Amino acid sequence: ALRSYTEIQQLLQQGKKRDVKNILRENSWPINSPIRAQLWPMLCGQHLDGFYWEMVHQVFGTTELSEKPIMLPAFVDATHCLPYHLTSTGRAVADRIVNVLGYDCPDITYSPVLYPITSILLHFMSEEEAYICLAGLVGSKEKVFINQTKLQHEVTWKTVMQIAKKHTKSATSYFQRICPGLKLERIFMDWCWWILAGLPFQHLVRIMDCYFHEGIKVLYRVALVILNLFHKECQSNNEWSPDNIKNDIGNALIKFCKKIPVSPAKLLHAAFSIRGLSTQYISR
Ligand SMILES: O=P(O)(O)O[C@@H]1[C@H](O)[C@H](O)[C@@H](OP(=O)(O)O)[C@H](OP(=O)(O)O)[C@H]1O
Repeated sequence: ALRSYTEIQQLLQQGKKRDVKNILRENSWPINSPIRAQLWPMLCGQHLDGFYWEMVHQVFGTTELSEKPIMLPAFVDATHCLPYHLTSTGRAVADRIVNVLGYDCPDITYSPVLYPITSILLHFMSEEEAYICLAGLVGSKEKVFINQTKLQHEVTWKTVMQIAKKHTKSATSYFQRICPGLKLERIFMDWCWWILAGLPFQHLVRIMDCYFHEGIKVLYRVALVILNLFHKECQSNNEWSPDNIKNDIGNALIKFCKKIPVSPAKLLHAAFSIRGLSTQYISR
């Protein structure tokens, strides 16, 4: 039997965050489960009743959703406004949310992650609830969820690079070998896109479950796992032989993720097996 929303909400009010953290890690609620409509707005909230629509009005002058394609704020990665399974109306709603966010949060200058997440939220809750999740995450003062400046963006992928150099040293050494002269920076600049634009939606959802509770470290972990799985795969295999991937390891990783050979649960099992990732270690 799987855990339920009200169970977790109780534990949360009591303050058993490790218990909640572990439930989220091990409970693989199906893709259709109604729990996320309730589970996710709470998780995001843990870190104004009609405030959203006020913002909506001030920007667009109306509550009514446009059919005209909406112009996105410059902080979005135009190449990565990943819609996933959102309908045409779903995308238009996403466009409205990020416009509102850009309007109310002027310090967000570069956040290629913000739109893909907005789309994910919209798969399980309403437009206003998605917003309130996002504003919670972005405004988090302790935990980090969504990078908002280009400086933060680059410190982050450099951090991930540093972590990968030790925890998946074989994979990175393997990259340098098959591709001499290659600077690993070019590869890790796109680390989040392995997850957000590679892994199947099914895998993303389970990842979001833990991510909305723990933060960006969950994403760090999954990045390591993908790198290990990709190196293992490269050792004996169809298309991921050195000759086909040396040309572009970058999208070789993306292609590999789209056809990732492990279940969401087996993927998540590896990530949390990884030890030593102290929060102030990654600050060093
Ligand atoms: O014991 P290990 O093997 O070193 O593993 C980590 C360690 O226990 C830290 O206390 C903790 O980091 P922080 O509490 O400082 O974030 C992290 O929690 P986590 O699994 O929730 O990330 C653990 O994974």
